[PDB]
Formats: sequence, structure tokens, C-alpha cells
Amino acid sequence: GLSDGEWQQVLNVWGKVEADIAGHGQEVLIRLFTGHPETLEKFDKFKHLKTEAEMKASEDLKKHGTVVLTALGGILKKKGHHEAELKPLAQSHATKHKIPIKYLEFISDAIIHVLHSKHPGDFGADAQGAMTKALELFRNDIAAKYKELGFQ
Ligand code: HEM
Repeated sequence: GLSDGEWQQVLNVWGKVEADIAGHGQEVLIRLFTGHPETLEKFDKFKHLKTEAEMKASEDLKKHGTVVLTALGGILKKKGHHEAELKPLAQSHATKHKIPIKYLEFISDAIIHVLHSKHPGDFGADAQGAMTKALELFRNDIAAKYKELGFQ
């Protein structure tokens, strides 16, 4: 549950991502895959990438980065009212992709890392606080649907 001030910060930060959605999406996925290689195993179409150079060179990875962040952005722009948007994602990731909630924690922190890396000194403490809360909310609502599905 975020305040309007905090949502304002979130969508302010998001404007950064939107100026270059493919570049951000790419770096988030790379940070995830290199920070936590077990996550790469959940992607049949990226599991071939063994080096970060190959990851960097992958137009299809950038493409998927775009899909992921486009979806996240759509969800964030709802300012918490994202049940319709989130439900199919929770369902596909629990039932088809089989993604444990731990990996959503991983990518949340990865987003935080990328924003500092791409915008050093331009991602203030208040901004980080708001973004972190927003990703926690997202994660928590997925976690609820996972529990419903009995998915571990
Ligand atoms: C911010 C968090 C995430 C968002 C917004 C997101 C969104 C999406 C979307 C929109 C799709 C395509 C439609 C669908 O299959 O439902 C997708 C596919 C997929 N996601 Fe996620 N995702 C997130 C996190 C993750 C994480 C952390 C993993 C694994 C570590 C993951 C694994 C996958 C896989 C394996 C696919 C199918 C890829 C393919 O073969 O096309 N996702 N995701």
C-alpha cells in the first residue's frame, strides 16, 4: 500500500525506464541471469546463453526484456489496482513457467540495481524507497495467487 506521493515517485522513476525500455529490460534480465544462474534454466530459449557477451548480443533477450518491462509498467501505472493485469501473470508463472516467488524477489532487487547503475546519483533515497515498496506490493499479490494454487 503506497501513498500518492510514493506512487508519484514510482511513475517518475518509471519515466526513466520508458525513455529506453529495451535497454533497461535487457540489463535487468542480464543482472538476473548473472546474479542467479539457476534462473536462466527456466527459459528454454535463453538457456543456450552461457556468456554475458552472448546475453548482451541477444536481440531476442532485449525483445523479452521489452515484453517484461512493458508488462510491469502497465501494472505499475495502475497504482495498486492491478488485479486484472496481475492474475494472468501469476497464473502463467505458477502453472506454466513454474517460477518460484524467490525469483521474483531476485528480479525486484535486480531492477533496483539497474536503476542505480544507469542513473547514478539520479535515483534518490526517496525514489528507491517508493520503487522498492511498489515491487514488494507486486510480489506480495503474486504470492497470494501462488498460495491459492498451492504452488511452491
Ligand atoms: C517483473 C517481473 C516479471 C514480469 C512483469 C514478467 C512478465 C512476463 C510476460 C508478460 C511474459 C509473456 C507472457 C506470459 O508467459 O505470461 C513472461 C514470460 C516468461 N517469464 Fe516472466 N515476468 C517476470 C518475472 C519472471 C522471472 C523472475 C522469471 C524466471 C526467473 C520469469 C520467467 C518467464 C519465462 C520462462 C517466460 C516464458 C518465456 C518464453 O518462452 O517465451 N519471469 N513474463
